[PDB]
Amino acid sequence: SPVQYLRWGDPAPIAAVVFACLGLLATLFVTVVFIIYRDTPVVKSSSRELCYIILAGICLGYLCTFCLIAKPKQIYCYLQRIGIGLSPAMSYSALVTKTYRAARILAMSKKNIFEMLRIDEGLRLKIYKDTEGYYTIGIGHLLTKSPSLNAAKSELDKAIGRNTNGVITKDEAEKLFNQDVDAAVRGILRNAKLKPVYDSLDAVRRAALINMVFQMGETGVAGFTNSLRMLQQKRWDEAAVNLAKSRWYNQTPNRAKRVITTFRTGTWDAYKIMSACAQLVIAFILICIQLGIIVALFIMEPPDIMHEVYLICNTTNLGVVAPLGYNGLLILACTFYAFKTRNVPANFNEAKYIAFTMYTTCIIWLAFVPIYFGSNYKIITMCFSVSLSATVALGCMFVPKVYIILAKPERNVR
Ligand SMILES: COc1cc(/N=N/c2ccccn2)ccc1NC(=O)c1ccccc1Cl
Ligand SMILES: CCCCCCCC/C=C\CCCCCCCC(=O)O
Ligand SMILES: CCCCCCCC/C=C\CCCCCCCC(=O)O
Ligand SMILES: CCCCCCCC/C=C\CCCCCCCC(=O)O
Ligand SMILES: CCCCCCCC/C=C\CCCCCCCC(=O)O
Ligand SMILES: CCCCCCCC/C=C\CCCCCCCC(=O)O
Repeated sequence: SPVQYLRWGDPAPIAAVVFACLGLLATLFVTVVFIIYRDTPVVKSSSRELCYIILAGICLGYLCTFCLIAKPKQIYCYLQRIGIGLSPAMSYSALVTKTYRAARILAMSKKNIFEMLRIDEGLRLKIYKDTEGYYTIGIGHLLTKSPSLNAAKSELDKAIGRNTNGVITKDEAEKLFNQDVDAAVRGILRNAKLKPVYDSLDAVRRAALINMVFQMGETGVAGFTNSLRMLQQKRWDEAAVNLAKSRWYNQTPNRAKRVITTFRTGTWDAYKIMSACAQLVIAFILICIQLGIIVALFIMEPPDIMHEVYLICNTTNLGVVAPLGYNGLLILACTFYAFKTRNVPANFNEAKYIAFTMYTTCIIWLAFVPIYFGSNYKIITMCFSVSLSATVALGCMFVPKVYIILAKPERNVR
């Protein structure tokens, strides 16, 4: 009984139970909120089905306390090794499926910009020089400012990952082009005249503004003071009429006509250019792998009470480390794709919170490796570790969304 330990001078069991109960309450509250407001754009724009999996893992993580702090029965040794190993696998397999799709969506997003500027600006598959005289390759990608051709080939090989001999491919020029876009977007957000327009435009019209920046530079695009303000006010037809009188349109009319048309329609018509049930199946597969790991250790090392509110079992290091390693790979893969997509603004900046969640999860799980093994109170540390990790996933990811649902119903709009 945790209450009796509290009376005897040990508040740790009663604390871990309160942590778990409050956590189940919150997880129940967040779940019902998402069910009720499932049709709203803050819940329907994401994977509602994967969130239920993520919430189940959080809930199940809080339930582990009731198998770590329980009465001595053999099934609770089975439920310990299930919950502690599977509850993270449930939350992070669905999360890695979610983040990986955002990375594929982000990569396919950058391909359109590349096909756009490939047609407008051009592309060389072997090393050349710009009008300054510095070595270049692809769509105007700078390699080195050194007069040595071998230096250009050296920095090119490091940039691609193979011995290119000064010759690349279309996909390897797309890779280098993605660096030049991020650079140009950084200058835009550092430019006070261009920043408010870029924030207002959709993804297609941001490509057209990046196109212009790639042609005239930041200071040059800043000259279109009136036309920029019309685009910010979403006055497309007027912005094209004004841009069609520019000196930019009369010097390069073929290119400018395509960029201007894209500003009007917000489509790619002027140029030549991941399922949902699959996410459930993939998330289900990644969870069965962890279940297989657990079941195999049930056979190699059957659960058994070692021998008291602390239920101590016979779980050996391999029974702890093997699911811990797989869970760590899920966390690392999550952190990788979440970091890669950390600036994706879709879904009310859903990706900004997911990235911050995985940063904390890494520090928590890495910190509790020396903490746990160097501890003589492993059951208590295991209780708080799971609950803490579960609270971070529930706090950083779902609380910002339940907030907008209940506190800001006016911002809940597509
Ligand atoms: C923070 O540590 C854990 C958290 C766990 N669930 N978190 C959850 C559960 C659900 C949702 C989100 N998050 C499970 C095992 C954990 N730890 C271990 O199994 C472990 C054992 C030995 C050494 C180190 C470690 Cl890190
Ligand atoms: C906003 C809602 C409040 C959220 C926190 C709620 C706090 C309630 C905490 C649990 C009660 C105190 C801890 C239980 C120990 C009781 C001791 C005993 O009964 O012998
Ligand atoms: C009652 C046992 C402990 C559970 C208490 C917490 C309740 C919430 C549990 C997990 C939520 C996961 C998803 C639940 C079903 C989603 C419904 C749906 O698919 O629309
Ligand atoms: C308001 C949030 C919840 C308030 C605290 C609820 C917890 C009450 C404390 C007593 C334990 C209740 C059941 C836990 C059983 C522990 C298993 C065991 O006794 O070995
Ligand atoms: C998305 C999956 C959600 C599952 C939540 C509940 C987890 C239950 C999973 C199966 C437990 C079966 C464990 C094996 C039982 C003993 C068999 C044996 O090893 O001899
Ligand atoms: C950033 C996420 C962290 C990834 C999971 C955390 C660590 C997973 C890696 C393997 C841990 C090494 C286990 C070594 C066990 C030591 C045996 C002992 O001390 O008794």
